[PDB]
Amino acid sequence: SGLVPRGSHMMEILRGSPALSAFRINKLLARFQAANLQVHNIYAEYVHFADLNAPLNDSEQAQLTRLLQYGPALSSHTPAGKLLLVTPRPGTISPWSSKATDIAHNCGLQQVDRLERGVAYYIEASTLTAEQWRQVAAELHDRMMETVFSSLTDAEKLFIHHQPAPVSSVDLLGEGRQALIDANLRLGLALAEDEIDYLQEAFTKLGRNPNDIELYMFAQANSEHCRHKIFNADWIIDGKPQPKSLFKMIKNTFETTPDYVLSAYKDNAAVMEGSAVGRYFADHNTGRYDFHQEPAHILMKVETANHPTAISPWPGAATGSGGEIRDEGATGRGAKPKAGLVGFSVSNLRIPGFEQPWEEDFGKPERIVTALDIMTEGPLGGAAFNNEFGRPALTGYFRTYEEKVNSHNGEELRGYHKPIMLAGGIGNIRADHVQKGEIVVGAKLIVLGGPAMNIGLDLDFASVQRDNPEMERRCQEVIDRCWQLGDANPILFIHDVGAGGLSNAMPELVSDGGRGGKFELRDILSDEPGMSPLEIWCNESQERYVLAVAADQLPLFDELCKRERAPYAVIGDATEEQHLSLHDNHFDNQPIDLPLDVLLGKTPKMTRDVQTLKAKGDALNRADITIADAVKRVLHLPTVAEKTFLVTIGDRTVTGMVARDQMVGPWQVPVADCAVTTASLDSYYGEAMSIGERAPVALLDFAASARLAVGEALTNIAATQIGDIKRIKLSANWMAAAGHPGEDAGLYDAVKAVGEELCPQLGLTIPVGKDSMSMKTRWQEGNEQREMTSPLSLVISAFARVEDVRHTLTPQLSTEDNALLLIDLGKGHNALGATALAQVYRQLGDKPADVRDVAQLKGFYDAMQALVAARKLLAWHDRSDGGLLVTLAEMAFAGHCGVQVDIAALGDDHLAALFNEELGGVIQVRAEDRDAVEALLAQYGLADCVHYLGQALAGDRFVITANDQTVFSESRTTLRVWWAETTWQMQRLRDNPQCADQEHEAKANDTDPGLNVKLSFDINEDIAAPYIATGARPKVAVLREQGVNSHVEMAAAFHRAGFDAIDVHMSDLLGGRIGLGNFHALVACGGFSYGDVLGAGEGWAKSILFNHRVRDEFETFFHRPQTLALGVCNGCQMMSNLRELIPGSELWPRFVRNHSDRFEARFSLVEVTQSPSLLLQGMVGSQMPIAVSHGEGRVEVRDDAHLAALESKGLVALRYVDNFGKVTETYPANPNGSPNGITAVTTENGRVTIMMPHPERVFRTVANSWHPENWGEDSPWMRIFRNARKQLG
Ligand SMILES: Nc1ncnc2c1ncn2[C@@H]1O[C@H](COP(=O)(O)OP(=O)(O)O)[C@@H](O)[C@H]1O
Ligand SMILES: [Mg+2]
Ligand SMILES: [Mg+2]
Ligand SMILES: [Mg+2]
Repeated sequence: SGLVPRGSHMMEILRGSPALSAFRINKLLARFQAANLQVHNIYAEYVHFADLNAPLNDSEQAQLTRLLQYGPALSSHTPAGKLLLVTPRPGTISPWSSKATDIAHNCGLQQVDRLERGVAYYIEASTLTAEQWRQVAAELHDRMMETVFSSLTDAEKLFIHHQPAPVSSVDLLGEGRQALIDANLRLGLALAEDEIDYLQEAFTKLGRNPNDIELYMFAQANSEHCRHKIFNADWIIDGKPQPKSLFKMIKNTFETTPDYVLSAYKDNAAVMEGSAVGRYFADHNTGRYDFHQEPAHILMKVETANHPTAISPWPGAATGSGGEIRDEGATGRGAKPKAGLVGFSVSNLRIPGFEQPWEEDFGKPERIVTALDIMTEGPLGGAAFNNEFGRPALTGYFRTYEEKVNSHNGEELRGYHKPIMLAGGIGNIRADHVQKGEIVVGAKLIVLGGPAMNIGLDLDFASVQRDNPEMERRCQEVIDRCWQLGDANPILFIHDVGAGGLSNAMPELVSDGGRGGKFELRDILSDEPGMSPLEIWCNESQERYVLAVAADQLPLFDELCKRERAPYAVIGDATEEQHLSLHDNHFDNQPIDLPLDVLLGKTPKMTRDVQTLKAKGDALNRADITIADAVKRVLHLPTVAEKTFLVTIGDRTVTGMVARDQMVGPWQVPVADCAVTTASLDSYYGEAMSIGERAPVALLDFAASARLAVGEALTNIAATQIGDIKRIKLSANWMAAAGHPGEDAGLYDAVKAVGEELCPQLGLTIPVGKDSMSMKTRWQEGNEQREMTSPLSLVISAFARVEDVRHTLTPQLSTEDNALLLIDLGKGHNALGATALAQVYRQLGDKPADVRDVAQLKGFYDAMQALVAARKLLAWHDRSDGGLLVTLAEMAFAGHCGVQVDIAALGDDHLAALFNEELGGVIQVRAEDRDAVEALLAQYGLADCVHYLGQALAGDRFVITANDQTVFSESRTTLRVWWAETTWQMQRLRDNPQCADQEHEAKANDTDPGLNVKLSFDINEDIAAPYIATGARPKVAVLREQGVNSHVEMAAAFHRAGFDAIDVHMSDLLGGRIGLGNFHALVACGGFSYGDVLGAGEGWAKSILFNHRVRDEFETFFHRPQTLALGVCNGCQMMSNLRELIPGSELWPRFVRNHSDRFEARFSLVEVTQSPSLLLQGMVGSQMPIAVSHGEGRVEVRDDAHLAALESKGLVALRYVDNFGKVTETYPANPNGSPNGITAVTTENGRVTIMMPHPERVFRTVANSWHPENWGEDSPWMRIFRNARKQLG
């Protein structure tokens, strides 16, 4: 390896492995050909750069070299052709770097100051000009994050030490107002004239020049983003002063319905009442996991990341989720995220070779990415955060819209060039932590989390975000430790770090407590020593929280952080005086010195004096429309179409509390209308999340669009067992182009429509929300000015306590004798304006849907709740995009059956009856219950809306009649494949196209029987019960490393089998607080230890191997004659890297990147095979589904000799099977490409078993996405843990 001087350090260059699989190489070559770049071949290798602060001895050097060996064993090639090295841009540090460096440090290599990675491309193209070489280089890197170099040694530029930049004053005293004008422009403060006035007067009064940092801080605190001027403005509309702000109209819903609300408008989440259940976690003193019976109340929040996602969509969406997760954990005095939701709105995809007939290219700003790039990289970013942090993503929306329409301001381009990127979720919180505590004078003021870097301050580099989810998981564990101390929780006050960085968050924190603060700049953790005080204080670096703790709790807080490996710094003290001081020990000066009332003082309230514009719609021109062609087009609208590309990329099982995910039934079809989690691992109480949104309707009727968003949230949630509608609480997220003609009045009318009218009438609170007020994009296209302006876009998220998660209905049709009933809350209006139908024929139409009758909407909800509780429904699916046609089609997909329905009672206009998007939906009931159900509906005033349609039938026919006429008839399989083509095409361009194609094609085989089970044992027989009945409970070491996230449910699985589950962190073993000699059983848990950097599980394993003491400890345990060990997912990966310590493991494979090249969150069919594994005794020959959630689960052997030997030794314990029951390598039945379906192996003695899937996530029947109806509480997988208990005796 290379090793050269690098300032006061030395940089080593270490060659890595091949970086690109053959499909990615072929895609690059095909792109060069399409651009007329004659490239003969391309080969890529990873290259690692280690900046060292002191030398490595031979043993250390071998360790570093070994740390940097990871990844799929693709064949090396001797470099040939022109080198183009792609790295992060100078002045940035990749998250890869942060994590790789942490691993080196935890392996004892303190001489490593920083590791960084690039990709060396070797391009053979003898014919190319210097300009064409620049186009080659452009294809190989992301201009917003990366640079291209011509030498490996050029990477020294990434590690240049810069001296701290000093504070700069702005010379108000020496130049007058012009100094502020100049600084406003130079620093991009975006200050209004009255803010310049305010600043001039404040600093004139103080008799000194403002520092840049003080002006920047002020400017971020007074931005529209941060201060919500529009939502607090006075209004005049059509010449009449209005009596309430938009914010006051939202709060009206709380004044009317305070019921069940614990916290609203006083934190960065709302809180509502949950249920008393067993909160499961490890005691501070014992380290033992136990149930704590108490209220688990429910917090909720929804954020957006719309501007950053237009610029750099991966980190935009990633930090959209990451920032919202911090909002959750900083609720109260600390709380715990539980599940997420995700939303996207973008312009037309225009997928190459799959262009749809409504799509027209209208151009876009050069500086933003395309709609397709947002939907490619954005979902991956959001999922990278949710997967690596560890929260399941269980509901969402995805809308495409881009059209030239005759809307409120006449004919113009309306769409989402600036996208909606929405991220939200629910969490749980203890009752005594909901209220923020007092900040005592003298409280210590702390930053918990990541380093600062210069983030948030080519073209828009300031909008390129950066995510490190594992850092935030580390912080969440500290927060967890704190709230888990109950009355001894040392957090007095916590707040997330977001917009404005420390410059907003710390002043907010002290101000919220009625205190001031004094801070020391040089106590803040920084990874960029060149940064100015402005950059340090104001940057928008991620994964940070601020909190206040009493001085006497610092030793406790320090112990908590050190055990989790969460960085923290004490950076100031709360003061009685309401002043803000920031001192700098390096420069011996005071960058900030301000009264808080100056700093947080307000310019006057805004007044918006505006006028109504109302579009007259145009009647839908039906010339080119037929029912058959409409069905085909609508199924091809991404808004309607199957969403799998957004769903399987994100974990849906972490925590073991997910009851209802998006995928429904044996055929795992993503049509669930809402998410449901259990409240704990010991209850059937739970929580539900749904979304309603209908932006295109706002192009015709602003208030109708907002009413439908509320209505649809309710219809999506309605077949979940909740009870009182007042239990349902809403987030309202308002996206608008404020100032665009007609939008401001429209916004006011829409907020009034829901806040003053519909939600109070229904009994719905809106206790949380946000606004994003610049939803438009302008650019120069020809000679012409162009603009793309969003509709007003309200997104409602609904959240509710659930009474019994077991009673949730889905769209999965039964074929027992049945009746299908439409509940048409449209009352026969059958509107077609602003529908999917209209959109797919390039039109807006005339009049949209709306809430037609408030009492009947409420009646619908209550009738559904009565039917759910009485168990009278077989299925439910609501009507939304694509109308009744799509509702029925999606039900037939989920039921893998046909329908025979007649629509003669829905009007003479069959098109309008089928494609209107009025509220309501289809219930399925048992035929014998039809009359009673209809009487029930009639009791709620719905008789007029209720219509018998027909029945679900076995087979493949989707038939719509009207008397004796066939209106539409098609193969259900044909429809289901058309509906899949969008996700097919997205998967195909994003992932391994062979996998995309296999997944797509399997949908066309109607004989697929779906997931099905065969059991070799009695699922209900607790073989551990006689042991448990003795009260003797063996310990299990529940092993976790930093970034592990699946340890709680693992503990709970062993607990149910009779173990005392002990939390054992790798820090515990390294510090002597735990020794494995005291245990007879050990389990290595799932997650993303070190973010999987350096190969999943490798940093964890090598941290053990390279500490001789801990290594010996593991080796001793494994060589004992009676010990048992299990490794699941990340723990399986980890243990596969410890073969040298594990007897009988010599034939084990490696686990590497899935063949799909994508994270796979699947509910996959496996079979238990004959092997020595003691943990699978009694289960051989069983077939049943299991939770899969991994990106590096593919079994990789050295050669066929190794595969054959492993197989002949008989050590394979689980294999993927297809639904026909055969061992398979076809995707996604086998989700990762593992040869012979292998996904678990054991040792020769059967005492150690490792597996990729997660039995601990699905030990509870209620947590199985699909399962046989007759199962009880226990799934088949409970047997693994019971086997471990019995084996111990
Ligand atoms: N952006 C997304 N991320 C994750 N899941 C999503 C996303 N968009 C849609 N889904 C899910 O895919 C399924 C279909 O979504 P959609 O047809 O928009 O729902 P609906 O029409 O019931 O409102 C639902 O289970 C939904 O939660
Ligand atoms: Mg839908
Ligand atoms: Mg729905
Ligand atoms: Mg929807």
